Amino acid sequence: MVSKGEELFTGVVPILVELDGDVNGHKFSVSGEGEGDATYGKLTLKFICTTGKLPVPWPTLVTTFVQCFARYPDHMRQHDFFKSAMPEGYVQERTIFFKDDGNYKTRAEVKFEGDTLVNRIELKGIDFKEDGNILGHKLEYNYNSHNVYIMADKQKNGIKVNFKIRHNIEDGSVQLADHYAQNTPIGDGPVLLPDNHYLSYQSALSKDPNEKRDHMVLLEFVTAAGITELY
Ligand SMILES: [Cl-]
Ligand SMILES: [Cl-]
Repeated sequence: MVSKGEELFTGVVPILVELDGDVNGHKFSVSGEGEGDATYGKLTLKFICTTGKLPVPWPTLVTTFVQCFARYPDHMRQHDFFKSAMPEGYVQERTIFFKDDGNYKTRAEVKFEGDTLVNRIELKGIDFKEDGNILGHKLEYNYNSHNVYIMADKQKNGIKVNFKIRHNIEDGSVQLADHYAQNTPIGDGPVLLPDNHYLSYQSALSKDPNEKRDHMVLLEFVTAAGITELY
């Protein structure tokens, strides 16, 4: 049978993203809107920096900006924590270590508000180099494909997640961003605690030719894998 959480994602769902950030005292806010289609693992989102110029590169916020939209194969449904926590939602905590630079700490609440799936984020960054790749805006406006590794954390009734992002630097090098995370339900009811598996991501960044505010357009596909003799 289709679970209550699964049922919420059977069609296209509107998304709202709201972020308040402070990186080395540079304060900023971002709003985002679009839609998720979990059946295809598809996100289409547009973000606006509502406070003026974004003081970090847009690519460094991609991972922060709704894993409930991952496409979980039928055979992996019992491993989809994110949908199982809905509609009450889950809290995602991350630390993102930029190699040879500062770190972000993020707290996101992911839940439904009516028919809208909301991703509400606080981000705090410290210890950045004011002339490094982040505060010096030396990252290319592009994005590589990565895997995100998920394991259960039974003690916390949630999951632990880790992955490495490689951001291309304008000189042909790479800026590593090591991510460590925890996701835990907001409500008190049962959730799906998964076996070890991963999510496979691909992301494309673009611009809206009619948009004059500092912004990012994101197309992202996300598919669960790693658990698989019928043939
Ligand atoms: Cl940028
Ligand atoms: Cl995560």
